[PDB]
Amino acid sequence: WTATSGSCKGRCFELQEVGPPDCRCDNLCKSYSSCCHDFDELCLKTARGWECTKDRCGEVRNEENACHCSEDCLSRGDCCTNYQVVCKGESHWVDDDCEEIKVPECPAGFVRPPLIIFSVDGFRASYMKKGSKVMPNIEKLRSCGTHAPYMRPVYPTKTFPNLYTLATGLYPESHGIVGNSMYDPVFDASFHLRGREKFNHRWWGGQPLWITATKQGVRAGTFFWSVSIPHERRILTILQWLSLPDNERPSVYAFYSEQPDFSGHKYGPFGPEMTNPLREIDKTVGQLMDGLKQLRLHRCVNVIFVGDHGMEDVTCDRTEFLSNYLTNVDDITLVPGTLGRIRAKSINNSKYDPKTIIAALTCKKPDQHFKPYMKQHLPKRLHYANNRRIEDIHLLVDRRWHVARKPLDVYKKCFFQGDHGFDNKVNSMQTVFVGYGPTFKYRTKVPPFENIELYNVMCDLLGLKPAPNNGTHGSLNHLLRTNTFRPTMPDEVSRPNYPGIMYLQSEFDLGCTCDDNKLEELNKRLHTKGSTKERHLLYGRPAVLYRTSYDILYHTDFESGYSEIFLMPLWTSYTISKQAEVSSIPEHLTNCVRPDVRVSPGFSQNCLAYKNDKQMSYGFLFPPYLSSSPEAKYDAFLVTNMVPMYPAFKRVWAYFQRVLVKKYASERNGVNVISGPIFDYNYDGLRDTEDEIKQYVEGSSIPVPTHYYSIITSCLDFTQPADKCDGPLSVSSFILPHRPDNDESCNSSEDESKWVEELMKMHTARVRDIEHLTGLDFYRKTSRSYSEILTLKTYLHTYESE
Ligand SMILES: *[C@@H]1O[C@H](CO)[C@@H](O[C@@H]2O[C@H](CO)[C@@H](O[C@@H]3O[C@H](CO[C@H]4O[C@H](CO)[C@@H](O)[C@H](O[C@H]5O[C@H](CO)[C@@H](O)[C@H](O)[C@@H]5O[C@H]5O[C@H](CO)[C@@H](O)[C@H](O)[C@@H]5O)[C@@H]4O)[C@@H](O)[C@H](O[C@H]4O[C@H](CO)[C@@H](O)[C@H](O)[C@@H]4O[C@H]4O[C@H](CO)[C@@H](O)[C@H](O)[C@@H]4O)[C@@H]3O)[C@H](O)[C@H]2NC(C)=O)[C@H](O)[C@H]1NC(C)=O
Ligand SMILES: Clc1ccc2c(-c3cnc(OC4CCOCC4)c(C4CC4)c3)n[nH]c2n1
Ligand SMILES: [Ca+2]
Ligand SMILES: [Cl-]
Ligand SMILES: [K+]
Ligand code: NA
Ligand SMILES: [Zn+2]
Repeated sequence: WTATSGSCKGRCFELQEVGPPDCRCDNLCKSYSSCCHDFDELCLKTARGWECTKDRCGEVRNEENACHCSEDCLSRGDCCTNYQVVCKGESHWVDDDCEEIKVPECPAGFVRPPLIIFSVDGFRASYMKKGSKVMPNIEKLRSCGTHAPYMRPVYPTKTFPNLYTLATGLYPESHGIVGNSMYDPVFDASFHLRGREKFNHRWWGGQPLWITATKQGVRAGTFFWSVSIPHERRILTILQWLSLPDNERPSVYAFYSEQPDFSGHKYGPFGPEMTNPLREIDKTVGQLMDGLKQLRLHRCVNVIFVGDHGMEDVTCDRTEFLSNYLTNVDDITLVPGTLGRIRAKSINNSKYDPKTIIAALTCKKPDQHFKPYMKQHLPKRLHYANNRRIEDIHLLVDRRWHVARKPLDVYKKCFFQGDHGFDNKVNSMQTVFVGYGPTFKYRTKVPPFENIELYNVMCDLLGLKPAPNNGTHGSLNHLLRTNTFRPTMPDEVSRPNYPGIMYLQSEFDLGCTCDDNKLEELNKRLHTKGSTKERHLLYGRPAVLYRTSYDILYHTDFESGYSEIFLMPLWTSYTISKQAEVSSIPEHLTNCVRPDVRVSPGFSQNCLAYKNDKQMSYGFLFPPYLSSSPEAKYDAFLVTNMVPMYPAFKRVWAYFQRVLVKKYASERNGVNVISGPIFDYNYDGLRDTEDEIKQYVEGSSIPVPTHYYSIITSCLDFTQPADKCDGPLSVSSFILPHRPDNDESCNSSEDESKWVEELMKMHTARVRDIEHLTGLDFYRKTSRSYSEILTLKTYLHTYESE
C-alpha cells in the first residue's frame, strides 16, 4: 500500500528514497506504482518542449515549462540545453574544436571531477564506424577521448547480466543475475523481466558501484530510470543535480537508453529503420554536452559511453525445436532463445535423466545449430557454471539462431529480426567503450578489453577502493592520464626445492620399463643443473601462491615445477625456435617410462596403475617429438614428465604437440610454451585443494586433471625470435577439457587436422583464467612494466575475423 496522497512539491527526483506507505518522488517511483498524486504535474512538465527558440529568450519565468529560457535559469540550473546557443550567441559543444583536457577545469566547491556513465542498450561495436555520419556528438567523444575498437560483454550477452557486471566487476555466476530469466531452487522463486520479483534485493549479489560510493562517502545520483520518463527529462534531471550545493551534489550519475536495442529487436542490427534511433541517441549526447558546457562542466566531468552487448540478425525460421530431438519433450522446462537452459519439469519425476537428454541432443543432425553441454564442460572462458541458478544442462546456440521447446512456443508466444545472448566472443555481440574527460587520455586508442574491468576504473575515477571483483586492477591503467592504481606482484608463498641425484634405479618398483665419455658427461650434468634454463624459462619461473611442496627439475629441452602432492608437474616450460625440427618417438621407446633419480619412488607416479586402469592412459607435458637430439629425448620419458590422459584426449594432445606447436613456432618466429594440468572438480574457476579431487587413476593416489592448459608466448614484433625479444610480448592460451570422449566435436571420427584446432579455438583462454585455476603467477621476470603485463594476462585470442 502507498498513501499516494502526499506531495512532490519541492521533492522532484529526490535523491533518498522514502519508505512506504509514504509516497515517492524519485526516478524509480513509477516502476513501483508509488509516485505521489502530483508527480506527473510537478516533476514531468512538458509544456513548450525541450528547446529554446529566438522569441523565448529572456522570457518571464513560467514554472509550467519543461525547461527555461529566462534570465535567471543559469543560476537556477534549469535552462534548456540549447539556451546559450539560441539566446547568447554560444556554439554547440560538437562544433568546437577539441582541446586536450590536461587538468580538471571545475567550478569552486568541486572536490573531484564528477563521473557520468551514459549506457546504451544493444549498441553494437560496428555502429561506431557504420553510423559515424549520423552521430557527430558520439564521434567527437570517440576521436577526442580514449576509445577501444570494441568492448567484450560477459556471457550470456543479455541486458541484465551485463549491466550488473558493469556495476559490480563480477561474472554473472558470482553476482547472481545469470540471465534475463531465472529460477532459484533455494528461494523457490523466479526472476523475470516483467514484474515484481526482480525488485527483491536477494537476487542481486556483490557490491554495485552506487553502494561502494555511498559506503565510502561519495554521493551517488540514483542510477535507474522508470521507462516512461523521457530521455530529455533524464538529462535535465542530471544537470539539475549538478547544480545542487556542494554538500548535497552527487559525484556519480548514470543515464540509460533503451535504444538502439529496442529497435534492433524489431528491424535487425542494420535495418534501414536503425538510422533514426542512432540519430536520436546522438542528439541526447549533444544535449548532455551542451548542458555541461552551459554549467562550465564540459572540461570537468569524466563521461563514459558504454554499451551492454551488440545485436545479431535472428528470425523465427531459424529456430531449432527440441521436439525434433526428444520424445519426452513434456518432462522438461526449457529457458529458450539465444541460449538454452534445461531442467526437469517436476523434481518428483525420478525417471528424468540428464545423461540421456544430452545424448539425444548430441550431433543428431548434419547442420545442428546448437550444442548441448553439462555446464561444467562449457569453455572455461565463459565463467558460467558456479551458481545454483544456472541449470546443469546448457545449450550453446549458433549465432543467428534460436532454440525453442516446441513449434507452438514460437508462433503462440514473424515478430523479431534481431536478438542477442550468444557466446561473448561472437563479433556481432561486441559493444562499445569511449572515455572522455580530464582523467582519460587524449585522442588515444586502446586495445579491446572485457567489461568486467570497468568497475575498478570507475572506482579509480572516483577515488574509491573497489570491492573484491573479477577485474584485474591495473590492467586498464593505459586508459588513464592520472589516478592510476599501482599494483604489486603477489608474493610467492612456496619456494621450490632443487633436488639433485638421490635415488638409485633399483629403489623404484613402479612397473615401468625402458629400452635404454668426459666431453658429453660434463654436458648432461650442466643441463641438469639448469645451464639451458634461460632458453626455456624466458619470463622467470611462475610463482606458487599457495602452501605446497614442489621441486624444480631442469633438463636440456625443458624445465618443470614438479608437485610432490599431486605427483606431476604444475607447470612445464619449453622454447621451440622457428628452425626446430619434429622427430618421432623411436620404436624401442614407444612404451618407455624412466624413473627420475631426483624424485623419491614415494612421490612418483607408477606404470602399474595405468596398466590396471582400463579407462586411463598417459601423456607427456614436454612432447618427445620436439626433443633437441636423440640423447635429449630420454629426458622426455621421465616419470616426472608424465600425466594422466584418456585415450580420446590423447588424440587431441598428440596433434597439438606433434603438429600445432611447430606450426606456431614457424608462424610466430619461435614460441615459448608453458603447459600443465588443471583440477577444477567443483567448477568454481579456482584451483582445487587435494581434498576436492573426485577422480584418481585406479588403485593409486594419482589425481586426474579436469583440464590441460597451455600458454604460448612470442615477441609481438615477430621479426625478433621469441628467445631474443626486446619489447612487447604476444600470447595465446587455452584450457582444454580433459574428457573421456570427443562427443563435443561432431567431426571427431575424422582426421585430427579437421577438428582439433577448432576445438582448441573454442577453449581459448586468458592467462588470468589459468592463474585462478592453478594458483600460479606467470611473467614474473620481464623487462616490461607490470601494468603492461597485467594487460597481456587479460588478453583473449578470439579467432573471430575483423
Ligand atoms: C570473482 O570474484 C569474486 C569476488 O571476489 C569471487 O567470489 C568470491 O570467492 C570467495 C572465495 O571462494 C568467496 O569466499 C567465501 O565467502 C563466504 C561468505 O560468503 C558471503 O559473504 C560475502 C561477502 O559479503 C558475499 O559476497 C557472499 O555472497 C554470495 O552469496 C549470496 C547467495 O548465497 C549471493 O547473493 C551472492 O551473489 C554471492 O554468491 C556467489 O558466491 C558464493 C560463494 O560464497 C557461491 O556459492 C554462489 O554460487 C555465488 O557464485 C556471501 O553472502 C564464506 O562463508 C566462505 O568460507 C568457507 O570457505 C573457507 C575458505 O577460506 C573455509 O575456511 C570456511 O570454513 C568456509 O567453509 C564453511 O562453509 C562451507 C560451505 O557451506 C563448508 O563446506 C565448510 O565446512 C564451512 O562451514 C568463503 O570464504 C566469496 O564469497 C566470493 N564472493 C562473491 C561476491 O561471489 C570469485 O571467486 C571470482 N571468480 C573467479 C573465477 O576468480
Ligand atoms: Cl528495461 C530496463 C533494463 C535495465 C534498466 C536500467 C539500468 C541502468 N543502469 C544499470 O546499471 C548501471 C551500472 C553502472 O554502469 C552503467 C549501468 C542497471 C543495472 C541494475 C541492472 C539497470 N535502468 N532502466 C532500465 N530499464
Ligand atoms: Ca575449484
Ligand atoms: Cl536468459
Ligand atoms: K590404461
Ligand atoms: Na565426436
Ligand atoms: Zn535486447
